[PDB]
Amino acid sequence: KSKLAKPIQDLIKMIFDVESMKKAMVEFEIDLQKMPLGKLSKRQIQSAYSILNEVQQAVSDGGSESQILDLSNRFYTLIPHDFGMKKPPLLSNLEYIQAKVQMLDNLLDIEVAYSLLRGGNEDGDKDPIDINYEKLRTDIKVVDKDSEEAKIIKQYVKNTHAATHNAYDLKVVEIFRIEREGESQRYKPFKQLHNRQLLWHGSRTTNFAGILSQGLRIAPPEAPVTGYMFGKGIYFADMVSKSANYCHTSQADPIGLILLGEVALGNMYELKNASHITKLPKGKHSVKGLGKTAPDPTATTTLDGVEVPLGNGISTGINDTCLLYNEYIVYDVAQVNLKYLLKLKFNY
Repeated sequence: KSKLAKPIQDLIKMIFDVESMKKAMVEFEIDLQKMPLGKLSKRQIQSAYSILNEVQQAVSDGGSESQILDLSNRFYTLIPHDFGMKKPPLLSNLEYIQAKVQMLDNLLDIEVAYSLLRGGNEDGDKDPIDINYEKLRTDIKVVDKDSEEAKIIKQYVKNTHAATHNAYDLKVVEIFRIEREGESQRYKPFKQLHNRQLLWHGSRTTNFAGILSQGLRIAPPEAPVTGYMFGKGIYFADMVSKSANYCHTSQADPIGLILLGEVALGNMYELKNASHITKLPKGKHSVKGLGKTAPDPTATTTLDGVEVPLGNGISTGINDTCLLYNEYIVYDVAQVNLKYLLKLKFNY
């Protein structure tokens, strides 16, 4: 049997669930008959990114309709889609292209999960749960519900759950302390920075084997800079509500996973509207898209010398901004150190 605590076992079973991986692909409208989980490859995904990059540019610079049709055919041939009884939409609309770029971001992590799942499971002295855990190369521990870490984290969830997101309640089922192999080491240089905060990062449960094994990462080179609001960076939030949305849960699937990461913000380049940032101005370490709501800064606390914006949602002075919520973006994979993993239950 498994030597791991029950909560960690259920966590492993959940992130490595094959049916969840298929459900995700079905939702992205992929044809599972022509494109099964086993056909997915990194190279395929990178080629798909490049095609989306070229089509994005053709739409913007007014390229021949023939070029756009051509690129759409090549995209749909590389990644078979099932539109049912309807005609396949052309990649001639910027929003649909972004939606496709996001799909590929998710497929990248699904590919990692499946490859791990079909990898080295031959050992007999170990339980299957234990073998897959080890594949994650991440030390996972259960945080005591009565401790201060927990209280502080639970307060953070409760208070940053806005008023417009009261379309659901949030219950913290379990909090795990995570530590990815060698992540503390690559993050060390950034402990020298100021404005280090404990921020939220939400994702589909199907992305976690990849997130836990490869850590949060930046879109590959091929991905268009336009497929993302503030360029190719790692995105975080200070309201659980905003992150809780990228979880993709519902009444039929209420359990979600969410990450609390330490991010070395340093000097923030404050923006009120989207910008396809390629480079950061000298002296700046991150980007902060301004929002109309944010936690009350008077209530901010610290946890192991890290700022925790656990304050109640209170409108910010600014109003000429487009974001409802704050958005933090770092462009260096070494500026974040994942700390906790929460298992959340949405009550609609």
